[PDB]
Amino acid sequence: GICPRFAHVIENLLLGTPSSYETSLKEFEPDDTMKDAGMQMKKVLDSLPQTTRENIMKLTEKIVKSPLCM
Amino acid sequence: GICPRFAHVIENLLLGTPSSYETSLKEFEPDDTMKDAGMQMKKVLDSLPQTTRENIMKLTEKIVKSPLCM
Repeated sequence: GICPRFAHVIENLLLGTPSSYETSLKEFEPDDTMKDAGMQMKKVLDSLPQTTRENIMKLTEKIVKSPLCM
Repeated sequence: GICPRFAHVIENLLLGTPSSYETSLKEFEPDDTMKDAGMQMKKVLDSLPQTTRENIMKLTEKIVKSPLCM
């Protein structure tokens, strides 16, 4: 159950840059309060190692593409 | 919209307790590295103030509800 625009956002959160991510945000027209919150989130997740983030990517893939999501 | 099994992970990761959340990851039988990264995510997320979290939750919610997705 890959909604692509959503997968775009999630891939930027984990692997992108803060800018890349703020940019995914805007076609959804998030609120002032929603957009601060998303960036606060980006801040803490980027404090993890890049292999870490990556594996989280791998875990995510594993769920949206699992039998149970088809 | 969103695969319900996966909306159930998003919810324990922003709003549950760590054990709710690890349980929810084990039901997919993630390998250990995958799982440990999963756990590292909840660890760092748990430094956010509950309305930040609530705000990430609404944002997720608007995205999947968009005409862009669903």
